[PDB]
Amino acid sequence: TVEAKNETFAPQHPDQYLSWKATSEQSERVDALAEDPRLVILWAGYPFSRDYNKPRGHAFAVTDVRETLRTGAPKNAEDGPLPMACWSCKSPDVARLIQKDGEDGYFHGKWARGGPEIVNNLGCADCHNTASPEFAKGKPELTLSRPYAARAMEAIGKPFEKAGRFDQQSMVCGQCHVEYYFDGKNKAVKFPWDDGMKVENMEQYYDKIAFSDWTNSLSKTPMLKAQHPEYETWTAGIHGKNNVTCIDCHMPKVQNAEGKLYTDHKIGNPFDNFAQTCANCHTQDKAALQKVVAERKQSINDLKIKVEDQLVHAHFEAKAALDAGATEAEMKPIQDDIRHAQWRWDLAIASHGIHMHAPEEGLRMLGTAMDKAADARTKLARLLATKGITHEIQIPDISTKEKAQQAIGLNMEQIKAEKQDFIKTVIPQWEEQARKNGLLS
Amino acid sequence: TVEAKNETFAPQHPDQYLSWKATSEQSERVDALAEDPRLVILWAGYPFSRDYNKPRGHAFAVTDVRETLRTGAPKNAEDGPLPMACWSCKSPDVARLIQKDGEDGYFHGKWARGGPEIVNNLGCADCHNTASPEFAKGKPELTLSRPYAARAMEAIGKPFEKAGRFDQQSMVCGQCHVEYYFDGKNKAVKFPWDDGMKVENMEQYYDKIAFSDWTNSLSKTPMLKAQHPEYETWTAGIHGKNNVTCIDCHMPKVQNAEGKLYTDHKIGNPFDNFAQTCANCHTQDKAALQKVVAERKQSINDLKIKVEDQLVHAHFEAKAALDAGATEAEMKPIQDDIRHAQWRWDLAIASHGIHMHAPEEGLRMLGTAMDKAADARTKLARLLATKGITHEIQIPDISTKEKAQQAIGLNMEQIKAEKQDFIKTVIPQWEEQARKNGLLS
Ligand code: HEC
Ligand code: HEC
Ligand code: HEC
Ligand code: HEC
Ligand code: HEC
Ligand code: HEC
Ligand code: HEC
Ligand code: HEC
Ligand code: HEC
Ligand code: HEC
Ligand SMILES: [Ca+2]
Ligand SMILES: [Ca+2]
Ligand SMILES: [Eu+2]
Ligand SMILES: [Eu+2]
Ligand SMILES: [Eu+2]
Ligand SMILES: [Eu+2]
Repeated sequence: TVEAKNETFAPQHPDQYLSWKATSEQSERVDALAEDPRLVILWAGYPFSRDYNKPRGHAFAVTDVRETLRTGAPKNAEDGPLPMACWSCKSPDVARLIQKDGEDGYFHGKWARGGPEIVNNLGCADCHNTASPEFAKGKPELTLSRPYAARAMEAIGKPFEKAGRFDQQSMVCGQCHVEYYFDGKNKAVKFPWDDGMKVENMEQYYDKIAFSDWTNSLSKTPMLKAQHPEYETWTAGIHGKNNVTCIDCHMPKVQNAEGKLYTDHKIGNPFDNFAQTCANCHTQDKAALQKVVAERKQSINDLKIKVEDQLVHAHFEAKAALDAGATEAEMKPIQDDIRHAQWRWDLAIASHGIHMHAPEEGLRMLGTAMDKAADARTKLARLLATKGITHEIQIPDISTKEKAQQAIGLNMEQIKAEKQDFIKTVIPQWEEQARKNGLLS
Repeated sequence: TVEAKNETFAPQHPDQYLSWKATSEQSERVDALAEDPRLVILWAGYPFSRDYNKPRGHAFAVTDVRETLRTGAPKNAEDGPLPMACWSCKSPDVARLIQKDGEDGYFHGKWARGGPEIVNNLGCADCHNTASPEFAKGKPELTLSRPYAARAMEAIGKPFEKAGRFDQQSMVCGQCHVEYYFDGKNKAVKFPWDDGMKVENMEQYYDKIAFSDWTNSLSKTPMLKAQHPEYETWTAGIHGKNNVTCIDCHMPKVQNAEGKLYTDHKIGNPFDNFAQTCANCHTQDKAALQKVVAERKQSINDLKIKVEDQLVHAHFEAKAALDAGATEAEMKPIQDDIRHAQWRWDLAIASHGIHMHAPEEGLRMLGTAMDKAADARTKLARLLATKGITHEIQIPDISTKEKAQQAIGLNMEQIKAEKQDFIKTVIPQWEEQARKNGLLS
């Protein structure tokens, strides 16, 4: 009884439907690797070294997961680099399939397999029990449509159904806006929250089960990859501590033309509606609050770049150590420190809202990353010396995304042409198939 | 015109006099070197490595300066390690001498010279223009009694005489609760604020004038010492941004037994009268707000320790490089990085209020400290390698203050013995002379 076809709800709920549709205006797709080429080096050997953009409107989730280089150019339903779990946070079709096929059945297999199944935009059935008769009557009926997210909330001692209204509001965002990994043979989404949500809890969690996301191809370090941990870091910041929910800033209550209050579904930058967001709680003016936020943004940016630069040198120094014949046992304590430094850095800055949601926590994490990078490069200098190398390791030119991608052995020309071909030809086929099966309108 | 004998004011201003006197209740003198022996290593060759306690009541300023190991046991008025400037932030006799002898005449000579002249407790004339007829009438007539504090406020574009009431409130505290250095042959107190009050502004300021406070005796680094930068960090934090003044929290308006409002002069922990401090602006209860502050205290302490462990290794590694024949030119780039690393650290945590006044800026500075610490230690491992050393440098046992002070070659037993003799012998002579001269009731 999951209804992925969002337009079904438009006549009944035009205020929400129309503002939900309006994230298509948040259309700028900003190239983060271009802005920061050092990312290409840290993520060397991982699909993030190919294509990483800043988040844009919910309306683009499906297009973005289709179009990113990270998903590649699969040639059949069992091909392509990535698994079914990549659709999970993109489309209400995920809730449809989890319902139709069960959770294990949904996760089974490759991302390509879901192409003709997962076609509706991130929407109503992701956050709402749209089956409930109270929903047509205009009550939200908030629900967790994703059982892995429900299990995670229970893991942190906050089961959804026993939570109050205000906790639930943030929990629906917390279905997607979290750090996750792929667990088990089927690569199911799991939130690493069993020992809590602090960078130190997750770090020890991942070490205890010996998990790695990929091996950095320069340093050979078994690495952990952080993703957008908004729920975890918001929980850590002063706003979250005061139960200022994601919704208080992100989905303000606004009035339609006839003066009726509804929830603004145009999920974006809270500053775009300051009067209905921050102004509900703060007497300071818009420019004053923007300036403070911009300053924490810059403070974080400056320290993040320092840590990234240490991390670039460390990877290249570990590369030189390997090139000078370092063995696995020689490298292991170095790679442990790289893994930890980089885990701490990535969780600190993988949420683009960290300077707003929990700037102290972001800054703290970057300091603890820095501590491990120092340990890595110090160990590395001693290892290099034992191989008879006592000079500074030179780094190749990485002044642009293109040079850094080339520096790590990526043929971007081919990766892009194959991708371009996949987008022009396969997508239109997936949409046609979806329509013929009445999955798409 | 300065009246340094505070009790002169007890009849006219009893509510303020009696609460001012009550800082004598705040009497615990907590040994900060015992709590953190790494400080002895960082400060090796400087008096802070001998004796450093946490702040206590204003009532003890004079006592503490007399009794600390840092001022030693001068045998006469031309003796002892420190200058007149050490009196400057302890007593209203400072304001008396500056008026009497001029600011140059006050600064000339040794701390010992001022013993029999600087005898009254930190008090009314330090913050108030008590010579004004308006003062007898109960008006505050706040003033800057310290000309070097007045130049600093003008240097940051905030001349006191033009500042509104509420800016002036924190400026009185900013006569003392700042980072400073000793300038010129006479060792005059100066706030290094010409280029701004940010750690980066001050670092570049001290480098441009080629200033150091001392040479670390292990690494031979020309160091910068930070002191309690409350004014600077308060300005950088969210309260200062909102002109929540030092007074809003530390000197709240309270009622006497007859219901007359007055400024509470018992300057201490704002949480002791939570109902008239935080509760004036916040709805959260005391335990919740104490919990947040304690959490930031812990965050910063955790990171602070990591930085200090890296610095401890850096100084001993530098020691090892020197002992292996490193030249001045070889040491120079490493000492720059230790000097900068340690400056950023010390400025981050030399104010014991940092986790309250500006925890994000504290955490930010510690991360920039760690960036340089990583440079210093990577450099050192390479340089040590050129001397044929490729093993990690072992550190002596510094698990207690006493062990750390032994390791840096302090004869604590003789230092303490000489100091205790001085306290019991010279202080009463000073008091007797002051009384005889009408300076001390
Ligand atoms: C697809 C276009 C839809 C439609 C038809 C609706 N929504 Fe949402 N919604 C979400 C949240 C967090 C709230 C507020 C919850 C609360 O106040 O406790 C709402 C609110 C609603 C309502 C209730 C009426 C109102 O405006 O308050 C209705 C009828 C409604 N919405 C319809 C969360 C989400 C999403 C999270 C990412 C998604 C996507 C949607 N909603 C999508 C839709
Ligand atoms: C809209 C995007 C904003 C912005 C820019 C800010 N807020 Fe809030 N805020 C709220 C509460 C309860 C606090 C704790 C202080 C208190 O007890 O009053 C804050 C704190 C802040 C800060 C300072 C904290 C920091 O991160 O350093 C800043 C810069 C800030 N806020 C900006 C409460 C609310 C709301 C209540 C429902 C809402 C809405 C907002 N804030 C929105 C915003
Ligand atoms: C000349 C080098 C000295 C010496 C020997 C001392 N002072 Fe100060 N002092 C100032 C402030 C604001 C405090 C409280 C805040 C804090 O310590 O973080 C102190 C405290 C002390 C103490 C007690 C604590 C300790 O270190 O054990 C002692 C013994 C002490 N001082 C000695 C302010 C200032 C200044 C304001 C510009 C100046 C100058 C000095 N102090 C100088 C010295
Ligand atoms: C999975 C079904 C999601 C849920 C539930 C929520 N969000 Fe989301 N969000 C998701 C994705 C995959 C993206 C990126 C989309 C793209 O193609 O780039 C986003 C994006 C945002 C943004 C950025 C918007 C922009 O930059 O223009 C914001 C501020 C945001 N999301 C907030 C947000 C809130 C508050 C949520 C709970 C009401 C929420 N999201 C839920 C995936 C999912
Ligand atoms: C939730 C549990 C997710 C899983 C599993 C995956 N993604 Fe996602 N994605 C999620 C959110 C909340 C956001 C927006 C916030 C942000 O910081 O990015 C995104 C965004 C994307 C994007 C657009 C931004 C970009 O990186 O270019 C893409 C292309 C993307 N996601 C792809 C993608 C892939 C390939 C996944 C499987 C590894 C995947 N996502 C999983 C939430 C979640
Ligand atoms: C105000 C108290 C907020 C709360 C609570 C939440 N968010 Fe937020 N977020 C807020 C602002 C003002 C900004 C913009 C920062 C800026 O420099 O303008 C953001 C940013 C995000 C982002 C990054 C989006 C992007 O860069 O594309 C995301 C994904 C986001 N916010 C999501 C989010 C979630 C899921 C929240 C609850 C866990 C949440 N925010 C709370 C303001 C506030
Ligand atoms: C700085 C550490 C101070 C010292 C030492 C003393 N006073 Fe004070 N006083 C100070 C401030 C910052 C204020 C508040 C000014 C404002 O704008 O509100 C005051 C206030 C007074 C007043 C005014 C009446 C009142 O608000 O209580 C008086 C008469 C006064 N103070 C007297 C006084 C006496 C007698 C002192 C020594 C025993 C003394 N003050 C010390 C700052 C400081
Ligand atoms: C020099 C004349 C000062 C002025 C003016 C102010 N403060 Fe101060 N303070 C000063 C010293 C030398 C000390 C340490 C005293 C000691 O012997 O340890 C302090 C201490 C404080 C404290 C700590 C109190 C305690 O720990 O019990 C606080 C909270 C404090 N000072 C705050 C403060 C405020 C708000 C001021 C302006 C009203 C102020 N101080 C002025 C030196 C001087
Ligand atoms: C509340 C918004 C404050 C303002 C503004 C200022 N101070 Fe403060 N300070 C505050 C608290 C609650 C505390 C104690 C923190 C804790 O862990 O309980 C402090 C601490 C200090 C200290 C350290 C005192 C000590 O450890 O002995 C000092 C010296 C101090 N505060 C001084 C000070 C100055 C000079 C300020 C204006 C520049 C200032 N504070 C503002 C609360 C608040
Ligand atoms: C007004 C004269 C205040 C007094 C007294 C105290 N606080 Fe405050 N606080 C005030 C403002 C205007 C703000 C900015 C947020 C806002 O409401 O606009 C704050 C902020 C805080 C915070 C959050 C920021 C942070 O430091 O992480 C905390 C934790 C806080 N305040 C605590 C606190 C305590 C413990 C106080 C007494 C010692 C206190 N505040 C006094 C205004 C004022
Ligand atoms: Ca992850
Ligand atoms: Ca100094
Ligand atoms: Eu965006
Ligand atoms: Eu104290
Ligand atoms: Eu408030
Ligand atoms: Eu804050």
